[PDB]
Amino acid sequence: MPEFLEDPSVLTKDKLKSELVANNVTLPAGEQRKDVYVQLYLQHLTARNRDVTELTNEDLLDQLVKYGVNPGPIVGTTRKLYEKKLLKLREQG
Repeated sequence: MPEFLEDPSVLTKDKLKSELVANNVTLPAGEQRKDVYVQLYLQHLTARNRDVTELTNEDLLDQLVKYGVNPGPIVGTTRKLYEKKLLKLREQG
C-alpha cells in the first residue's frame, strides 16, 4: 500500500481510474460518477491509509486500477462515488 496523496481530488478522473486499476481495486458495475471514484479512493485507501482531487481523470483511473479495481469509465456523475470509495481503499493503507 504505497503512500498515497492526502488530497487526491487534485487528480483527474482518468488518473484516478488507473490508480484503482493499479491497486487491483474492483469497481462495481452500474457506477459512472467522478465523486463515486473519488470517494472509493478515500474509502479504500485513506479510510485505511492511517491531493486526490488534483489528479486528472486519466491519473485518477491509473490509481483505481492499481488497487485491482476495474469498473466503468468515469462518466461525469459517478466520478464522485469513485473518489469517495478511493478514500476507503486509502484507509486500508
